[PDB]
Amino acid sequence: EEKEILWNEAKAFIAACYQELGKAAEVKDRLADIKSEIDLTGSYVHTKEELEHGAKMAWRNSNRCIGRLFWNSLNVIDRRDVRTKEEVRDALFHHIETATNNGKIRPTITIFPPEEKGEKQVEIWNHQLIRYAGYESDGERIGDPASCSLTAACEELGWRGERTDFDLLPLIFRMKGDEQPVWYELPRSLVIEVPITHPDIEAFSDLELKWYGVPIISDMKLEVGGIHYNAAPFNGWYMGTEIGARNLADEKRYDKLKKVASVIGIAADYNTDLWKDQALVELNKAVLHSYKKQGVSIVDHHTAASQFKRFEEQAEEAGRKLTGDWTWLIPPISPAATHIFHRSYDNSIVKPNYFYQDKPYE
Amino acid sequence: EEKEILWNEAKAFIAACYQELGKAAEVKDRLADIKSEIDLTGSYVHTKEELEHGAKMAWRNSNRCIGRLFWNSLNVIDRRDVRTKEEVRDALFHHIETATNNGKIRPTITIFPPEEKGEKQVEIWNHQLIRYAGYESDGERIGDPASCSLTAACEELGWRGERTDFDLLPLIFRMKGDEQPVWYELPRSLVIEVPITHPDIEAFSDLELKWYGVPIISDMKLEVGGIHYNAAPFNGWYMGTEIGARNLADEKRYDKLKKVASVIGIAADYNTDLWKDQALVELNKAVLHSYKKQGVSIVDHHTAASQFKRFEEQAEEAGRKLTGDWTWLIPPISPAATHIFHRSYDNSIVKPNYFYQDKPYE
Ligand code: HEM
Ligand code: HEM
Ligand SMILES: Nc1ccc2ccc(CCNCCc3cccc(F)c3)cc2n1
Ligand SMILES: Nc1ccc2ccc(CCNCCc3cccc(F)c3)cc2n1
Ligand SMILES: C[C@H](O)[C@H](O)[C@H]1CNc2nc(N)[nH]c(=O)c2N1
Ligand SMILES: C[C@H](O)[C@H](O)[C@H]1CNc2nc(N)[nH]c(=O)c2N1
Ligand SMILES: [Cl-]
Ligand SMILES: [Cl-]
Repeated sequence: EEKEILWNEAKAFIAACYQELGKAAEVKDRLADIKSEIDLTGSYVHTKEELEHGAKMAWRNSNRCIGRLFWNSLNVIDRRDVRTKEEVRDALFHHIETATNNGKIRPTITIFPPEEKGEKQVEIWNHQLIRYAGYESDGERIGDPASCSLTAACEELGWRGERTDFDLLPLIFRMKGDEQPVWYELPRSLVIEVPITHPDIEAFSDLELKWYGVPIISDMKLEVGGIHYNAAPFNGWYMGTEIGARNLADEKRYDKLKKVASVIGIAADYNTDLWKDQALVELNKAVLHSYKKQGVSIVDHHTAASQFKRFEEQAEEAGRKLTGDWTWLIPPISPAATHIFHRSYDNSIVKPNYFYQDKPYE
Repeated sequence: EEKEILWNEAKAFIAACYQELGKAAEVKDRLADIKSEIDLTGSYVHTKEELEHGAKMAWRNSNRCIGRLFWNSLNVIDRRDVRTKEEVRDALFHHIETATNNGKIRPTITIFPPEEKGEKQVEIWNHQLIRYAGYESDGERIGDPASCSLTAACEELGWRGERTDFDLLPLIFRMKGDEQPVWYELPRSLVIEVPITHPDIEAFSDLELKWYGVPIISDMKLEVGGIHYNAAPFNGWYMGTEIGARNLADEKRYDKLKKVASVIGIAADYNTDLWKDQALVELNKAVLHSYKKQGVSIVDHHTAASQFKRFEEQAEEAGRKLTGDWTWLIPPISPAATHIFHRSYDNSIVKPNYFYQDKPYE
């Protein structure tokens, strides 16, 4: 009965994948092999080529992602061979190093062994491989509030954060058969961070803001042809607004706009002064300037949207339907200055794709 | 068969309206009267109380409107008595005067006789009662491009614009029985305009921008209990972003951001400088400042969103379902700085409501 769902997903993915790779004549034989393998084993194993193209298709199909123009150049690392926690750890360290690439970020995914009977082989607890801790007790808020529950779970396991506003969380994951996850402190030499300064307001450095170089999302499930790769961290480079208009700006995150207004020398008293808007613009200029000055890849929302327009044009030319989530594609500052705001998108879900999955803590 | 649809809409509206007005015991008798009236005449006539509350309910139910907190104070002018084009003209002139109210804008609707057999009694061609003309010929663009087709239709009728960037279109409407609409130049004494200046950048006035004081939307159909009031112009006061982030900023409108960047002294060369964002913020500050300085009502998007939060809270307390269109409620600048961006809304259509209808020209 589950062999049923699997086989159907397999037929659809292999046909599509092989068409795209110019291997259409190999489909019959490959599906025959797949069919025996499911019958006998309950599952099937992707070839390296299928897995690579599958991860790339999954990015291409991610409705909420504005960065999809570059789907075909995703660097896919096949780590289906790992069996021990040390191998998982070192694969994760390697992903950070190779993705970071001295600042010239390479969009990369590392793919771990997939679920078997819906049994995870490896279960990653981090939201991103590099992320700051958050604390709150006695009204006192420190660090990143979005990290509060994982931070508390880490401190249940014997880790202790220094309680700066920018503590790096350890890697934390659980192996099949183990009751508890293990954790490993990140080697600081692997983690690039960028201090936030402003191109012409010298006092901006008084805020002592920084952010990390590479967002490596590690809690989503990659699904390809019926196979569920629950552990498959991936990364791009940041779009500036993610950091300047959300991470550093949201009231439920670092909540810095009032402090930004003060250092740029404007009053934060009247809604009609649009001081939040002005502060947002200067904070976002600072983030882009700072990443560029440090030689870490980043894209601004205008350039990103113009890349996405090319992705739309490419989809049409290739004869593929385009799907998108308008509510996530529009950037959180000046959305009406992008073409995205002025058209609509079909939010249908197409596989292969990346999906949310339940948190193992909380 | 149409008596069927009408009667059903009537039952639902009268029951709801009368509950809200504390008149629930009068429903049976009123519906009885309505039922005879439909049988004998094919339609029914709203009482002044029903029409007033109906227009207010229609505003309350307008999913795309952020200004709905004030739905219950709408000033409803009943002009179902008009029969001649001079009466229509003078009703429209009066609406402008009373809505404008020397700058202290009163949200107002003037309701004209409704459709009969789906036959319009009065057909208004203007999109808004006050709006600028637009022209394009030989690559030359003048005025408001969104007004190009109505401008051309007006010039078919013997009107001629001066071809400034801010020509006021005449009122234009057609009476039942007439083959062509008539047009009337707006008396300039009735129309408040606001020159756009900046609170601290003196050169901003070099752009010679202005906008009109009151948006009076005149091409939507009000539907109340099965009755179709196709001619029922209404107005609020502006939210600043409508003017500063869209009318004056959109590339397909006045397209002023490059000129704004120049007068505020920033380069418009690099996407990473966020010059469009900075220009948008200063243009939007200027619009709010200018309206305030002239004593014409206006609201900024932050205050508007906080009013809308109160509307949401009021709906819950009153036990009413809330409906909304997230894609229109978020403002076009700093949307993530409003609570609207961070929740979702049910976009279901509830009547009474305002609806689009087909243009009579083009
Ligand atoms: C190359 C640079 C990239 C840029 C600039 C980019 C940009 C973005 C942005 C701005 C978002 C919205 C995030 C948010 O608001 O939380 C996003 C969402 C997303 N991106 Fe990309 N992206 C890139 C690469 C990638 C890659 C390599 C993948 C996967 C292979 C990916 C998959 C996704 C997915 C799945 C989401 C949606 C996440 C969710 O629903 O929570 N992106 N992207
Ligand atoms: C009192 C001040 C008001 C403010 C500040 C306000 C604000 C707004 C804004 C900003 C929009 C979006 C417009 C756009 O992007 O084109 C809007 C839409 C709308 N408003 Fe309001 N509004 C107000 C009063 C009213 C009144 C009095 C009515 C009717 C009685 C009304 C009915 C609507 C409708 C129907 C729409 C949607 C129009 C469409 O779909 O094209 N509003 N409002
Ligand atoms: N620049 C990029 C590249 C790839 C990305 C891939 C995924 C994402 C989504 C990250 N945010 C998901 C929503 C979320 C989850 C958990 C906490 C939050 F604050 C927000 C962002 C990306 N940004
Ligand atoms: N401030 C207000 C108050 C009431 C309003 C009622 C309705 C509207 C919608 C006006 N715009 C409709 C969309 C449209 C139509 C025609 C040309 C355009 F450029 C845009 C705006 C309002 N703004
Ligand atoms: C409620 C709302 O739809 C939702 O919280 C979204 C809106 N659009 C977004 N878009 C992006 N890119 N990221 C987000 O976190 C959100 N939040
Ligand atoms: C395509 C897109 O959904 C659409 O053009 C909308 C987006 N949201 C909007 N929201 C408002 N308030 N006004 C508009 O004109 C638009 N344009
Ligand atoms: Cl992030
Ligand atoms: Cl307008």
